[PDB]
Amino acid sequence: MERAEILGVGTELLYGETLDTNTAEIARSLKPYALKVERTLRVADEVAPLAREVEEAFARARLVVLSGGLGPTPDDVTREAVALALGEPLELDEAVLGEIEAFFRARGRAMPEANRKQAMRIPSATWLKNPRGTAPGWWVRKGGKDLVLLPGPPPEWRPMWQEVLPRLGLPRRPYAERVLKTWGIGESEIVERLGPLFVRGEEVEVGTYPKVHGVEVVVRGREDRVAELAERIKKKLLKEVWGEGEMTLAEAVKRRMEREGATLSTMESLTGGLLGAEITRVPGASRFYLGGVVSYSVGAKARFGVPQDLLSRTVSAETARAMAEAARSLFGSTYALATTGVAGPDPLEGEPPGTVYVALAGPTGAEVRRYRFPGDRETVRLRSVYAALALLVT
Amino acid sequence: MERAEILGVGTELLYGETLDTNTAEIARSLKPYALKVERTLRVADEVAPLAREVEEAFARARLVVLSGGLGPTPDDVTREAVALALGEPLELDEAVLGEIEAFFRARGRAMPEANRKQAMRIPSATWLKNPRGTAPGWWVRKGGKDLVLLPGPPPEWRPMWQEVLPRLGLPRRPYAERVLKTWGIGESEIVERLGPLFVRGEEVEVGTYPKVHGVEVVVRGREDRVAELAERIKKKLLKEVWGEGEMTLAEAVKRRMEREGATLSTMESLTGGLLGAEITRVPGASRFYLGGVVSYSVGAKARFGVPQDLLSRTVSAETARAMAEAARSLFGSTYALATTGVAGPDPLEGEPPGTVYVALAGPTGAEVRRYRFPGDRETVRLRSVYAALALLVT
Ligand SMILES: Nc1ncnc2c1ncn2[C@@H]1O[C@H](COP(=O)(O)OP(=O)(O)OC[C@H]2O[C@@H](O)[C@H](O)[C@@H]2O)[C@@H](O)[C@H]1O
Ligand SMILES: Nc1ncnc2c1ncn2[C@@H]1O[C@H](COP(=O)(O)OP(=O)(O)OC[C@H]2O[C@@H](O)[C@H](O)[C@@H]2O)[C@@H](O)[C@H]1O
Ligand SMILES: [Mg+2]
Ligand SMILES: [Mg+2]
Repeated sequence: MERAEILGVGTELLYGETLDTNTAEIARSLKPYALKVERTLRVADEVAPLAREVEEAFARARLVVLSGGLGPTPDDVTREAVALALGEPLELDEAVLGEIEAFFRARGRAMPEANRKQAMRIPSATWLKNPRGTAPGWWVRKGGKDLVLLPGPPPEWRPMWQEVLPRLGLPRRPYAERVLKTWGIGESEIVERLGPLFVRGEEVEVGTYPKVHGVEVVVRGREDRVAELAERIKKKLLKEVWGEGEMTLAEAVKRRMEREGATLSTMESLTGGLLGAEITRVPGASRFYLGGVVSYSVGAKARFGVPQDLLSRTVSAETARAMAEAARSLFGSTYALATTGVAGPDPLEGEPPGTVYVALAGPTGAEVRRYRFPGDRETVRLRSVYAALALLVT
Repeated sequence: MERAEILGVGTELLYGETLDTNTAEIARSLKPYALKVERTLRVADEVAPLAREVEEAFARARLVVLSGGLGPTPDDVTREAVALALGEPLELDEAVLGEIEAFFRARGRAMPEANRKQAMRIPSATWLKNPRGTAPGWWVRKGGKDLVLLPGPPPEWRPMWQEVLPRLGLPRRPYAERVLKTWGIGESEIVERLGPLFVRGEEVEVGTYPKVHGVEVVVRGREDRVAELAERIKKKLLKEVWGEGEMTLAEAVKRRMEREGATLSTMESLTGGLLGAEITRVPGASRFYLGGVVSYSVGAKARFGVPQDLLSRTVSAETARAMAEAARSLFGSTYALATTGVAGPDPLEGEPPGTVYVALAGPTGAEVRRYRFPGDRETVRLRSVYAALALLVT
């Protein structure tokens, strides 16, 4: 098995000022291909060391993938280092320069001189278009080997990588991963519910991964084994599984609302807006989500329809019900969600951080669910958002 | 300046099954010393590739540090790789083996035979005690160079490292770093404004880090050189610096509101609640943040005060101003922020994705800023949140 080598470029990655997730994500994407990943590197933004590491990775590898340092600044040296490592001159491509200039023109700016180096390439490179930023990537095919340069930000490189990857002509191997997403059941109860299905052979293996949106059950390995094992696991957890793969609670809610021709609105306290944020993260949200209130003060709560009598007891089922009913009446939506409780770090009304009520008001009345969540302030806010969503799709 | 090499060992680190914080944490611990970290590696649990990387690392470095693979399983091969890489045989230390047998006896168990190999070390190694786990570390002094082996778990290695590090006799250099957080200036303008200040020497260097919350400018290296160069730099960027170090936009906004005794509300369209969520992320936000509305439907935009005549150009500076003025009136807050625009993927009102207006209303009036953000839907939404917060801290 030939090697894939994967280098994250950036001094800030060495120190973990940002944690390098790119090399790992790229390693994971390579699992359906018959390439060995023996190591990954993070490399400082310095031309001579980077060139040395690139030259060495390329010598030993079928595929070398770099991310980062394609920007316009003196700390962005990946293109100069790669051209040094491959023994090729960097050449300005006028057409790409024109494209960057147009990108700045559209935004009402003249292109600064520093951007020019983003349009440089070596003879062996073809361009990988980047509609999400100013630095296009490179794909170098040379001597039967591939070297791919990607911009550092994941929102920019992910769809570039996704497109180039099948074009590389890499040898395949039958791998698959199936992600089964559950809610309201702990790791232990899942293991025990599965029993012999909880396989950990080298052909195929099952794992449990607790997340803020519930425990994932992940099946990975040889594609045939994954498909069959995942089917059987899915049956054992049929009541707990709310979606798979790319499905999210926010998208499942969207599917339900569009199936019913229904609308949704929200009123939030401790989640601060994060619930409306999560609903609207999914394209098409405006077809059903009418909007929401962030009632983060007594005055706002009263103004938008929560009864005076409840205002001094916010950590309660009665409050979560009244807020969902207030939202529904204010927006006239088919359904409304509410969140109230203690995020942390301080207790509130004698209740510890993590004490949360979420409520759903619909045509047939209201329901409330109480949780006691583990985690710091941000984690409790997150789990509260997924718990309110779960009211509609679990 | 000589090199320090840092290798995290473990196949799971390559794929992100375990997130490699060890290598970065060790690199940060080395900042007080005159050593260059050019790269960090993560390496698979295989004895041949691991020994090759250790050999290469040791050859080029004054210091090598490894973590992980000190366990008792067949996949724990770090001791074997180091011995191989350094051309020395492993030797059983009978006293350490008795300590391991004590560890298992201390918990009512015989020592499994697999744990025997944890008492092996090479002649050039002294032991590093581990009172938290069974694997002692190594300190190898050889050829005026140091190589340290540490166990994978942070609670085990952290005290071990802190104890051995000041014994290694590493050359010290007075280190400092300064992080300047900017908004509303791109990397190229920064390059041009700074010009020759954008130093990249061995004693001191300047870097930029483009984030969704704006460009961070980092100066790091010799203590006297960093203070002067960062002061000059901050003076060149005075209008655009809104914070330093650990400061965040949400915290900066909190500071201003507490300084003035002022309150804040929001009205959001495209950001969907994300702006409220970012404001309330910081503990103590309830002292100034009254709440907000998410006016996602045209009906909600009209309900919360956007004038009828603007509902056909909700993506405009006039509407953003009207939304901020409405929120301010609706909540009776000192200030209000509003967001409106085109998140993507589809255009809206003829305007392309990334077209965003943010506005601030206060006692002295309202103001609006327009942006054209490249990026996918989630990125446009995030940038808009920070753009709105930047109106209050410039
Ligand atoms: N290994 C990594 N893992 C996770 N995130 C990363 C990594 N490397 C970079 N990032 C993220 O990307 C950010 C920018 O990293 P750079 O290396 O500077 O990316 P660069 O390739 O130079 O491009 C920067 C910007 O310039 C534009 O022309 C280009 O389109 C991009 O918008 C980092 O601050 C970090 O948030
Ligand atoms: N680079 C890393 N970054 C962060 N955490 C890490 C890293 N490497 C390991 N860890 C953490 O430590 C855990 C164990 O990693 P191993 O490499 O297996 O640790 P190892 O040195 O082999 O020792 C494991 C156990 O065996 C004992 O004898 C030894 O004392 C330790 O208790 C990992 O699951 C992870 O939680
Ligand atoms: Mg860059
Ligand atoms: Mg181990």
